[PDB]
Amino acid sequence: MGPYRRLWFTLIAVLAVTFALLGFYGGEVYRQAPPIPEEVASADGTRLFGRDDILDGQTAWQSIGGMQLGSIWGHGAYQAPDWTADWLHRELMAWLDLAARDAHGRDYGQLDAPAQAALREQLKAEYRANRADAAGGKLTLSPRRAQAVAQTEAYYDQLFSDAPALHRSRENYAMKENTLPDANRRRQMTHFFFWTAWAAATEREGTSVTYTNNWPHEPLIGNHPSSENVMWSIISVVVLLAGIGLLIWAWAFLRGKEEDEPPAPARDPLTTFALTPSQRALGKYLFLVVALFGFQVLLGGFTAHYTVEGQKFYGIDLSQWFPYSLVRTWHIQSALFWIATGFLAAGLFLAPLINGGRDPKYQKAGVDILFWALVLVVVGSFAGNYLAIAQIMPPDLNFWLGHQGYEYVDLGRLWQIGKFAGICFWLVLMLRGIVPALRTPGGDKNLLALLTASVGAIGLFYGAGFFYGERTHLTVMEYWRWWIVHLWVEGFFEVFATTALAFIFSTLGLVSRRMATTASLASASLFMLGGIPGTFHHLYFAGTTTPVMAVGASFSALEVVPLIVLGHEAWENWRLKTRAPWMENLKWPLMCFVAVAFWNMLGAGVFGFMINPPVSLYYIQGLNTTPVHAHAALFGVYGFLALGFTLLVLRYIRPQYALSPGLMKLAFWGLNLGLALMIFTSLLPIGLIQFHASVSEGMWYARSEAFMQQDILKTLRWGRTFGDVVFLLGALAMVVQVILGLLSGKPAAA
Amino acid sequence: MGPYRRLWFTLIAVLAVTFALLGFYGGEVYRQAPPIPEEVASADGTRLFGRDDILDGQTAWQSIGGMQLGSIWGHGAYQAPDWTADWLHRELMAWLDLAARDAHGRDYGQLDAPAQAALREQLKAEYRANRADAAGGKLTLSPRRAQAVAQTEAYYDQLFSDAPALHRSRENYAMKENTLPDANRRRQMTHFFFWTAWAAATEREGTSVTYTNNWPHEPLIGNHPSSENVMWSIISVVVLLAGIGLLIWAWAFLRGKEEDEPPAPARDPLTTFALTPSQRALGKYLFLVVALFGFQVLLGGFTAHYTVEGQKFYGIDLSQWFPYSLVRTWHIQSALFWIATGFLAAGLFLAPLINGGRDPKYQKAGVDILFWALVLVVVGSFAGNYLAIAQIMPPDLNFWLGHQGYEYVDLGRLWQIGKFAGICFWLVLMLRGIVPALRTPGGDKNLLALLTASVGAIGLFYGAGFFYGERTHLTVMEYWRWWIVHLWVEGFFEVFATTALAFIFSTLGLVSRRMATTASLASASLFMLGGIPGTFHHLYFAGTTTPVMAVGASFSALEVVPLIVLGHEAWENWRLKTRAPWMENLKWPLMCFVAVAFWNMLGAGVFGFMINPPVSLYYIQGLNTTPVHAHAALFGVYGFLALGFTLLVLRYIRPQYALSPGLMKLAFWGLNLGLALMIFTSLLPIGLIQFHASVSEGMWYARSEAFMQQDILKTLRWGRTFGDVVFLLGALAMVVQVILGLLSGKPAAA
Ligand code: HEM
Ligand code: HEM
Ligand code: HEM
Ligand code: HEM
Ligand SMILES: CCCCCCCCCCS[C@@H]1O[C@H](CO)[C@@H](O[C@H]2O[C@H](CO)[C@@H](O)[C@H](O)[C@H]2O)[C@H](O)[C@H]1O
Ligand SMILES: CCCCCCCCCCS[C@@H]1O[C@H](CO)[C@@H](O[C@H]2O[C@H](CO)[C@@H](O)[C@H](O)[C@H]2O)[C@H](O)[C@H]1O
Ligand SMILES: COC1=C(OC)C(=O)C(CC=C(C)C)=C(C)C1=O
Ligand SMILES: COC1=C(OC)C(=O)C(CC=C(C)C)=C(C)C1=O
Ligand SMILES: [Ca+2]
Ligand SMILES: [Ca+2]
Ligand SMILES: [Fe+3]
Ligand SMILES: [Fe+3]
Repeated sequence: MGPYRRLWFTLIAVLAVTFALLGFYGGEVYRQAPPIPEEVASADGTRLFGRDDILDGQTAWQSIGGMQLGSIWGHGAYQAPDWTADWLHRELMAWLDLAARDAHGRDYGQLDAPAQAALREQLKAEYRANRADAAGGKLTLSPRRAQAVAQTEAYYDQLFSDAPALHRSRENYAMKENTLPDANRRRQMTHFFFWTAWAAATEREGTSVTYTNNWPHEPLIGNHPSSENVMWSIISVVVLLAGIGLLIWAWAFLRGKEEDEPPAPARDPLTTFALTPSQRALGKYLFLVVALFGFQVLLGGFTAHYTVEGQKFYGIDLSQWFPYSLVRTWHIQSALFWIATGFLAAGLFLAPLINGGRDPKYQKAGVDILFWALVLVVVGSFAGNYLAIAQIMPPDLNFWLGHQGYEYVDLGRLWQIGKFAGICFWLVLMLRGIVPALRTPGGDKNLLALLTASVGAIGLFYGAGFFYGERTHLTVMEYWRWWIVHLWVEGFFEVFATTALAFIFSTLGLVSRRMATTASLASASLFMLGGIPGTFHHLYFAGTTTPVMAVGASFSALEVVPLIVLGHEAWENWRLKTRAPWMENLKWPLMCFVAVAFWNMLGAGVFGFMINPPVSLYYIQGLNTTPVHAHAALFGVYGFLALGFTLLVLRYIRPQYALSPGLMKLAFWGLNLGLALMIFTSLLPIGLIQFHASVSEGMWYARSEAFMQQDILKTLRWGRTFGDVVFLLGALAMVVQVILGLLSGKPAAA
Repeated sequence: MGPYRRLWFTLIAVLAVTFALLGFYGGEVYRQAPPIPEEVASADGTRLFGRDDILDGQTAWQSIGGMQLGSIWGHGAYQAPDWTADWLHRELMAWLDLAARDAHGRDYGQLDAPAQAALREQLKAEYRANRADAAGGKLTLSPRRAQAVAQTEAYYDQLFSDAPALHRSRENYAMKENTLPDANRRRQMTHFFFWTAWAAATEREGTSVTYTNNWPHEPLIGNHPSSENVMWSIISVVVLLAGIGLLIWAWAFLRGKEEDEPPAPARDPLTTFALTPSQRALGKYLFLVVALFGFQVLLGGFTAHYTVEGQKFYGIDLSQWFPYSLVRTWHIQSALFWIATGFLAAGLFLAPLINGGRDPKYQKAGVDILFWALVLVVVGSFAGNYLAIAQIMPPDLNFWLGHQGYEYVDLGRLWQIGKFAGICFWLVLMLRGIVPALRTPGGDKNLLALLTASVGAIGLFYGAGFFYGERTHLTVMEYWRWWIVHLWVEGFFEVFATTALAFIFSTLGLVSRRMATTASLASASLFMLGGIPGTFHHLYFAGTTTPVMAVGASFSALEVVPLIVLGHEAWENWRLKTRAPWMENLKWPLMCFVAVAFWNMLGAGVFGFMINPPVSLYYIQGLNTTPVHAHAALFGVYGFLALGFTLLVLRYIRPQYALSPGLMKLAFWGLNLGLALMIFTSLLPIGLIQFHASVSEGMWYARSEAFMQQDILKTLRWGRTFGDVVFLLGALAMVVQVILGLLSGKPAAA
């Protein structure tokens, strides 16, 4: 250790305290998870279904793409409805039509507002009070509810079949015809849908708050944000602004003038080390990064196609094979794979450069095995998803081989274990290069310690996804899944990137190593403080209680703090272009890392915070504001990191290859301005129109085909094409650029 | 001009565009102001009251302290209810009791939720649809409403009298017994109360939105934030975070390295110029600053006393003479006077130092006349308010001599003209010192131009308060009043301060003058951009339409941007302590200006933004979050500025007088930590408990005696005493310190 004990003990302290909050409120997530009533029975006494049928329905839902086909509890895809909200609304409306007929022999819609208000009050009384027995033993539905449920089951049985009545709906929902062709599976699935709506609509014992924290916004049962949601929402903003103001104050006042900026080396240091065999073995990883990235981008276009034409594509019904659910899955899964691969490549490039520019024994071996391991996992998983969504996949294999139905962990459990083994194997290849450099009785090993930590965090924190299986409770799946998607990606990828950059720039002699170790420990602490408990900003409405929402709100506020100030970091890293004339070769990677800062600030920070205070998210969860954020944050940050890192590794593994300034201006500006156009001209306007709808009418309405198929939204969804094309141009330029680079040095190992 | 053309044209552009938005949406504020129906009649045809009675009631309300005694449309004092919300709730509940009796011969409270829901639906139908005729000609009340109104009039007739039934309420409301002793005036006043509740509860023609933008939160008539409110609220946060992120990005990338830091002079430059006669004439202004400040602080304690014991003070009923309404008025009015005087003194100290350390002819004259002019205005206004609140003041003199009843412009119109004439006269004394320095055919006159602009902005933008008279529509009063309180204080005082500091530090040779002119033009643009349209964040619910709320929300978001980054500015100004050994003499003033930055960030920025997005404010307007902000922002920023400036002028006009490091550590830390304790241990917890109540039940409930008199709130109101005392200690230390200073070397503290 040495001059960074404080920054270390602060990181450890942040980790300790944060994983306390995450792990403790993890016990409260498990405990307060909406019961799955062993038995759902009508009051008349007839057994409707039970746990096993709700869970069987979870698996059927999984098998069809789960969260890749609309949403549950506001998690998943956005073209189909939130099934919970849609179900809730359809069941409550069915109930109200039965209520209204019983009491007035007119339908609810036919009644005067006062009759309607009284019905709504009886609906609310019934639905909100409809807890299962103690031990979540038996849920009795009133016969009206049992009936509402029966006729809501009927509706979804038709929607998820080939039933021509609901063809327009499937088109509008980018559902393939016969999404879920087994009638039993569809029935079971409706049980699952029921259960989520039920949870959504049932107050927790001795609360005014549903198991989903009154999610979704369903005025009919007085699902409105809790007052606590509203509390923590205001607190989050204060936490955020306090946090920024104090961070800037701390930084302004606790820098200490800063010193030690030696002249940059004469020669790029990283060009002094000869490419190890395992470093030249990364061309194919760079290929895979751009291949998957280009694939991914096309899959977004394919996905985006279905949001404007749910089924045909020049009159061939592509949805039979490549439905929205599949291409959305692939779109997301491919994003992860190519981003991960960028990072994995970045790391593997560094590993042998960390043990003094020499390969650990069998590092080229491992770098080639790891590569095919990843391609296997990608092809297998993708095939698995195809087969899951095609409904070829035996239901009882679906979760292993098919589609977990959980967004970002969609790949079958087998492939997920493959991916984990891959990433663990990469942990070994990294540590093969980093352990010697740690065990060498030498100088400042603190950046490298932070890196090996980062590397082990990547290495192992993807195994958080094995704490849920197929029939695990959504709330528990949700808990663990957001370890992966939020903690492992948005946290441990960040720190590994930031640490690997700090390490590269320090190694390049652009930054002292003190300045790097210090910068990257302080960053670690900054990101992890908000990051780690910020996992909960995904679990507000996932069957979780208000504490989870408090932690999530407040700590997600803290997570924005370091993002919003990234203007300064960005400039610090961009400054490095001028430190040495050879930094012109790292121009583009450096432009990426500035785009990372930019999008971290805007995408992750601004658009993450837009949707983060429970009260905002309460309404906008599962609206187009998420994909705004998701695009801006995942691509803008980790995509540009991965590409930046791609271009960096390319700079070194094709050291004579000069990037085309034109191609890279197109690649870089196409991506940046494509991404801004997608967000600002399509996704964000839509998310806001939907936010309006969600707030005005309810979540069901914001997600509803009638609403989603209105002309403004059709035009805004069509207008996405501009940004999508500007972006595909950029992505194409980037893909070509890297391909040309790779083809400029042995075209037959890529 | 010269190297600052861009920064100038940007300031002019910001001013142009901003005063466009303010002046344009000012036409929309006038046009969309809730009608005052010429006639209010029962449907049965009986004339209840009219315009003249509502306006007469406005004057009666004014006469009793207006906004210094609870709130109208969430503007005013917080110990009494919001009368609009309280009235609305009492009338709607009365209506519901009449409804419930008509239909069920039980009271609303006695009915089942469904009956209650149906009644609420009929209430909502009636109240929301209850527009006046076209031309705001006649408002017909349903006889039930006419009755609800009659029995709500009765309640307030009793509350505002000596009626022993409502004694506990008056105590809880810090209302004096016989607050409004004329029965007619009270009746008229209830008409006014009615009208505000009516506006609050009536949808605008062809909207779902009341004249007050559904304010207050009154679930009974589906007064909930508009979807637009909710829209602009999310946009504001995005505008804010985008704004910070981009500002930091712009700053990070568009600084240009920065150069020209000459060695600080050897001798304090300002000690080289001999004190002009008009500068020594400022001791008494410094006295008045601390006298009013100490008075003000005691008045806060007196005010705070009434929030825990509405009437007695060791068993003598002080409320007969010095009721909460009076001492709150004085508390606020004194704040303005001593803060203004700080600035006016600061300016007058600079005036002769700007025309080369020599007094314009008759500057000592003017500085003495201006002083007694201010003391006259302070004593007269204060006497006026006493007499208004005592109800001695003839009602028809009340608005001229008494109490305008509008917060921060409470002083009678005469005194307000006095204050304006004073500030205009100060404009002349400033320009007496600044015009020569501008007309001298010389070098860089751009800071001094920005200063003379700032000075003219102070000089004239207080005359915005003469665009409303006594019987002016609240919405129009509100429009103009917030020019004064928000624009003139929170905008033109800021820029004058910042410019006068830039000017002082530049004159001291601590900053280039380029760096000053540049810093202070960029600041001007930054503050004015958000500041000026941010006036509207006061008018969201004041009878204004959604555009006003959009502008207000978005531009108030922009106004936070420069505040949150002030950590950096603060450090830049604090840096100056080290530039010259003689800056030890300006240590404390510099500590003030850092406290200004701190509180600008936290008080104005964090706590201003806490309460700023229409959706937050919708619920928290008139809750203890405002006084948190108001204390932290007005004292923390302008109070410390004024005191900073006080200590600075003291440093020079008592140039041999050394400040007591102990006294000033107590003064400074007592104020800072007193202010933090007041906010964090009392006001903020309360505001949040009330926010909870406001969101859960409605504004009426959050402001209601039952709620406000709960034990937690009693304890939190009592616990204020800690911070109040720590603060009074600080203030006392500061007052003594300045007194001792003034009493040193020829004692001149008039
Ligand atoms: C032309 C480029 C792109 C297009 C047209 C596109 C389109 C889409 C579409 C249509 C969706 C689904 C919205 C829905 O659920 O109905 C989506 C989701 C997503 N896209 Fe993209 N995409 C593009 C690029 C990218 C890139 C480059 C990344 C990351 C590398 C990415 C990551 C994602 C993610 C993570 C989701 C899931 C978002 C969420 O659930 O909020 N996309 N995209
Ligand atoms: C680079 C950093 C980040 C990345 C890569 C990232 C990525 C994502 C992605 C892909 C999603 C969509 C997840 C889903 O479909 O269910 C998401 C959702 C979300 N993110 Fe981020 N994020 C980042 C930072 C942040 C920050 C800083 C915040 C808030 C402070 C935040 C808050 C959220 C919230 C609240 C959601 C949920 C939206 C919803 O449930 O519909 N994220 N994030
Ligand atoms: C010991 C010090 C202080 C105490 C105990 C105190 C107390 C109070 C109280 C009790 C209120 C009225 C809350 C209500 O409406 O019921 C109030 C309002 C106010 N105080 Fe103070 N005060 C203090 C210091 C100051 C100082 C130093 C300033 C400015 C120089 C100031 C400015 C104000 C303002 C502007 C209001 C009106 C606030 C609003 O309506 O939101 N106070 N104060
Ligand atoms: C130093 C700068 C500022 C000062 C001196 C200041 C002062 C005040 C004062 C004294 C109040 C209470 C007014 C009243 O009683 O009706 C107030 C209210 C308010 N301020 Fe500020 N303020 C400042 C900056 C800001 C900022 C930066 C924001 C938001 C971006 C803001 C937003 C508000 C809002 C929304 C209210 C209304 C609260 C309510 O109506 O109950 N202010 N300000
Ligand atoms: C500052 C951060 C900004 C983001 C966080 C703000 C989140 C917004 C809070 C939403 S309040 C929401 O508004 C709703 C309507 O606008 C209101 O709900 C009601 O209103 C309907 C009128 O259309 C009414 O018919 C329904 O009974 C009901 O849905 C209510 O304000 C709440 O749901
Ligand atoms: C960033 C800061 C955000 C500030 C804006 C705050 C957001 C306001 C949205 C709250 S919606 C509002 O909440 C109220 C309760 O919290 C709701 O109350 C209602 O339903 C509740 C039972 O479900 C209960 O309180 C009452 O029975 C009933 O009046 C209210 O209708 C709802 O719109
Ligand atoms: C409007 O929906 C869309 C398509 O189908 C109609 C596309 O094919 C395309 C074409 C471009 C790509 C990225 C495949 C885009 C952009 C798209 O979003
Ligand atoms: C001592 O008791 C109290 C008062 O009178 C009842 C106050 O004046 C005040 C104000 C504080 C001072 C300086 C006594 C508060 C808050 C209080 O609790
Ligand atoms: Ca999703
Ligand atoms: Ca007030
Ligand atoms: Fe997240
Ligand atoms: Fe304001």
